Amino acid sequence: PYPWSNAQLSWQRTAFHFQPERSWMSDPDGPIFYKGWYHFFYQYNPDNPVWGNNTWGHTVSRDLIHWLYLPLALAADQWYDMQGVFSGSATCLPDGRIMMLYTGVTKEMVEMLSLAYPADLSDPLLVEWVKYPGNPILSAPPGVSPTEFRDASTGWYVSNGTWRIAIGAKYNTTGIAMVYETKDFKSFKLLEELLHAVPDTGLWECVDLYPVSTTGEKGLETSVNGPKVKHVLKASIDEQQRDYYAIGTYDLGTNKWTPDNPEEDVGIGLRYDWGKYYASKTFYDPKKQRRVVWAWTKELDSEVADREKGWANVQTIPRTVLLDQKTGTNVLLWPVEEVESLRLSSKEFSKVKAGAGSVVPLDVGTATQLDIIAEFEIDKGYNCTTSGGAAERGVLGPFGLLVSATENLSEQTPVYFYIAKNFKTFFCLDESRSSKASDVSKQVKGFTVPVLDGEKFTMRLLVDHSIVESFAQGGRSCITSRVYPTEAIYGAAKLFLFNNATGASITASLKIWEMNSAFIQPFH
Ligand SMILES: *[C@@H]1O[C@H](CO)[C@@H](O[C@@H]2O[C@H](CO)[C@@H](O[C@@H]3O[C@H](CO[C@H]4O[C@H](CO)[C@@H](O)[C@H](O)[C@@H]4O)[C@@H](O)[C@H](O[C@H]4O[C@H](CO)[C@@H](O)[C@H](O)[C@@H]4O)[C@@H]3O[C@H]3OC[C@@H](O)[C@H](O)[C@H]3O)[C@H](O)[C@H]2NC(C)=O)[C@H](O[C@@H]2O[C@@H](C)[C@@H](O)[C@@H](O)[C@@H]2O)[C@H]1NC(C)=O
Ligand SMILES: *[C@@H]1O[C@H](CO)[C@@H](O[C@@H]2O[C@H](CO)[C@@H](O[C@@H]3O[C@H](CO)[C@@H](O)[C@H](O)[C@@H]3O)[C@H](O)[C@H]2NC(C)=O)[C@H](O)[C@H]1NC(C)=O
Ligand SMILES: *[C@@H]1O[C@H](CO)[C@@H](O[C@@H]2O[C@H](CO)[C@@H](O)[C@H](O)[C@H]2NC(C)=O)[C@H](O[C@@H]2O[C@@H](C)[C@@H](O)[C@@H](O)[C@@H]2O)[C@H]1NC(C)=O
Ligand SMILES: *[C@@H]1O[C@H](CO)[C@@H](O)[C@H](O)[C@H]1NC(C)=O
Repeated sequence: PYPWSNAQLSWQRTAFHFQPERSWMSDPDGPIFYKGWYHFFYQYNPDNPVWGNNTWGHTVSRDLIHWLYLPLALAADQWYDMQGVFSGSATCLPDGRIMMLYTGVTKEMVEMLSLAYPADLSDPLLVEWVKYPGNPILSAPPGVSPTEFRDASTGWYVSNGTWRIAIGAKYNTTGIAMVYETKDFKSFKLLEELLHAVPDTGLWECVDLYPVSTTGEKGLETSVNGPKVKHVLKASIDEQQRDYYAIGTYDLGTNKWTPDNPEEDVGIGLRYDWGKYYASKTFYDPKKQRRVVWAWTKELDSEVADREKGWANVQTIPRTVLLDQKTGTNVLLWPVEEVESLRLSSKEFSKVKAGAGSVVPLDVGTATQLDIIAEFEIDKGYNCTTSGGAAERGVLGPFGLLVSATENLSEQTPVYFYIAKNFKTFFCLDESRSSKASDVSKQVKGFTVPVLDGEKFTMRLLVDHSIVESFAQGGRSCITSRVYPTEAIYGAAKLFLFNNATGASITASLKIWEMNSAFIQPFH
């Protein structure tokens, strides 16, 4: 139990990621774009920096970045949601109406579906929310447990005024996704056929079904379907606290989603992010024609420090979701372009040489608020999780960057590539020496990343105090993590380029931006 100072704890607050003024925040809830405003709702405990006397926090921004706090959107104030207003999604109807589906928990721990909608659709800010007088509207079916019946998705249109929503659950140890049909979002009929099911995954939380284009570079509206449209099916795997997705096709007639690769099905294949990243929700952004993904990153320190500091958990910068059209077998995740508006000044390091077993210092000034773009070339079974991280020297790795580092490397957070003997490229983040405090996460996170012919090794790092976001090969693989240095804070936080391979020297080019605050504040 490390004795944290006031200065160490205050440093942990992020400059440009979304978080409330104080207390606990988790799952993203019904994000929409409405009348010039980006709306974001979130799980919020008003009382303490722990999960959770669940209510829905509400915030708005013009550009998915400069957020403004609003009054609380939904409270635990009715018998059917007294134990919490759990997660949920918004469906926009063609007549301008917004239907917000959320899970309500009774004091008996029973979870039921309920409807909320704007009190006043003429208000762009959508401050006041009303609960549908006929709540609750849906309880668990026979197969599914009534204490584990949660997380309705955004609806997609079928015909004759019929919409479908997806609710994930389980049969025994089989993760499943049920589909309900509705015409008014007040009554639901359970379909006989499941959307999909995968053995040995456990409970599926926050399921998400959405179209991706196979030719365009735009996002698609959720109801879009056709011959050149693929569907991503995504579930949060509760037993793991990790998000998984797969690429396949969805048929409106059969109501079936089928994976393009069954060995990489939902829960047993790819992740959006290989670090701390959970309960991700997407929405369609009609202004820039994008699909944007939201997700929260839990604290990786002790609960004692959370209580001492007064708050817990951040949202990652929202990312775009596109199909990787170069591989055809993964998605590209990339921070929204508006994050670039935070860039202040840049410093370039052109063709820097790093020999085997070397550490090259990168003078950038302050290194706690950064956007780093780096390309790497090599001149002239492994597994990140079970590896020794940056200390495990191989012939062609590890090499890359050290962020959140002290002058003498007493604390360090490597983000690195490791090439292993066919050639597998690994992209990992090493938490093992991030902090001198023993009561934090000391894990090595990561996975393989595809590198195609001609491509350099590229990583983008978003550094923002106690959160690091990393992106390999344009976002084919991402790693989000939390760091809690005891010494590498304020002026003492430094940045290095390293190469710990035994038989390879690397050459790198970096552009490093200093990042401004997002100035997150209460709405005027
Ligand atoms: C690279 O190495 C890492 C580490 O070795 C691999 O990840 C590990 O993968 C194993 C399974 O291969 C996971 O084991 C499972 O552990 C669960 C409990 O986990 C708890 O304890 C952890 C401590 O180790 C802790 O970190 C967690 O927070 C958690 O509290 C078990 O419940 C689970 O059993 C149940 O599920 C299985 C099948 O899903 C089923 O049989 C039953 O329903 C069980 O109830 C499972 O236990 C297994 O391991 C022990 C064996 O004796 C059993 O037979 C197995 O069932 C492990 O959690 C995981 N560790 C991580 C991610 O840190 C990694 O594998 C890949 O990633 C994981 C997530 C998985 O998706 C694999 O399919 C991937 O291959 C390695 N990468 C590779 C091989 O590419
Ligand atoms: C490049 O790889 C080398 C070789 O592994 C790294 O040096 C090694 O660093 C590790 C971890 O710091 C040292 O291991 C020991 O870990 C325990 C923790 O349980 C610690 O208490 C011990 O004091 C010890 O540090 C190891 O001594 C050290 N080995 C050598 C030969 O120097 C090096 O740090 C890597 N470069 C990086 C990460 O930039
Ligand atoms: C989860 O596993 C259960 C236990 O293995 C399944 O029930 C078993 O089903 C067998 C063959 O269908 C049957 O001979 C066993 O008697 C029965 N065992 C028990 C303890 O009930 C169960 O399958 C469901 O329930 C049974 C009773 C049938 O109605 C099946 O058609 C059901 O699929 C599995 N549960 C689920 C929700 O799939
Ligand atoms: C919920 O609220 C009560 C009273 O407002 C509080 O005492 C309790 O500990 C809270 N639960 C939390 C913070 O998890």
